Amino acid sequence: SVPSQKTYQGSYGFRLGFLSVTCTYSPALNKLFCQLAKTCPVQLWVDSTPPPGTRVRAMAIYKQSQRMTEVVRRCPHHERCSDGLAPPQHLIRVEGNLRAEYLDDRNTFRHSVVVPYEPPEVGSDCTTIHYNYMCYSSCGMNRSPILTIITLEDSSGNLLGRDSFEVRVCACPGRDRRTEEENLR
Ligand SMILES: [Zn+2]
Repeated sequence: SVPSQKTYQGSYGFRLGFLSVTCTYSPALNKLFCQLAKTCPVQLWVDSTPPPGTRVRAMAIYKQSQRMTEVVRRCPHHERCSDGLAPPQHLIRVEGNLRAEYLDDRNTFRHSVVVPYEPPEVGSDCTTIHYNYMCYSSCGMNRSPILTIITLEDSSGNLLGRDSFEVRVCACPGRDRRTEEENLR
């Protein structure tokens, strides 16, 4: 099957916000450009605070319809390049969170990383999670565009909110964003 990518703010008004160049986001393209394994700050914005026990899941899928049913995973080379937490096959790793869970779906084999939802920190109206992408789009992905889907869920896995963004992991993010944005125009 294919995970839904439909935007859903839900009851809590959930949506994402974003911040040489290691990571840069294009609102026009709803696309994040980042370097391999570097810190990617993704902000969680809500209108009302979800309950304790709420969880935040990140999962990658292929954007192109002809490859949507495929599981996004690291190429063989990058499975060997680690924190000893993220399974080597996982594309998305969370940095700086002691409670990251790395999961593999029983039936779909899709990977995801989950962390507990935390209310915004002082000096901020949002919660920031630091993600790292462990394989280049050109590797595996082999130049195919991927989407990262972030879902806000309750403790039993029920959907509370969903948002998503395209991602390109590349050596020169700033330059590639510029290229794709200029092309858009
Ligand atoms: Zn790779």
